[PDB]
Amino acid sequence: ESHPVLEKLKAAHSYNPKEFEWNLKSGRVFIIKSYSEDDIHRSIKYSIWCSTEHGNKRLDSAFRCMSSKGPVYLLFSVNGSGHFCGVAEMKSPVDYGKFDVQWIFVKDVPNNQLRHIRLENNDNKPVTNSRDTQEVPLEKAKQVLKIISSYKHTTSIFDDFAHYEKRQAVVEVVRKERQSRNK
Repeated sequence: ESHPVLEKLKAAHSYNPKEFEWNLKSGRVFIIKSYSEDDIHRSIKYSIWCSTEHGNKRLDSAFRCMSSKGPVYLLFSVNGSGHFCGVAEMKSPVDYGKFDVQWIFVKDVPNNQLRHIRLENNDNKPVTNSRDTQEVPLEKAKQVLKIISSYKHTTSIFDDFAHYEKRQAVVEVVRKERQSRNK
């Protein structure tokens, strides 16, 4: 049994494209650390993301600087998870906060596949030990994207899609009822 929201998304978008250009001619690449799976699920279904105030300012500045001269890619991981869960392209500046994204890869890549890549601009720490909106230098970003694109993943957040749908629905009714008790 597959969920109609997920079937619509898969039919409208070409997730995990088998031809993806990891050897970028230009572009900038950033880490996104999400607070929960629920935020990832919402972002995939609505093509939207929101960082902190400072994170939003950093990403806004990077997107405007790129001036349509190359892509801004975002590599997503939930705090404490032990894997990356996907890759989206930033598609608009920040609107005050939120900005448009286009999800491209939706797949789990364990950290042990990526920890050998270290970021010279962050004390040579592994890319898997990054904070939200940490920037990845272009050549290391190429190696990360090559690994993510190629990885033969066994699972992804889509495998729990119906679960996240039901969670969202129940949260809404609970909040509405709570407001109802407060008027």
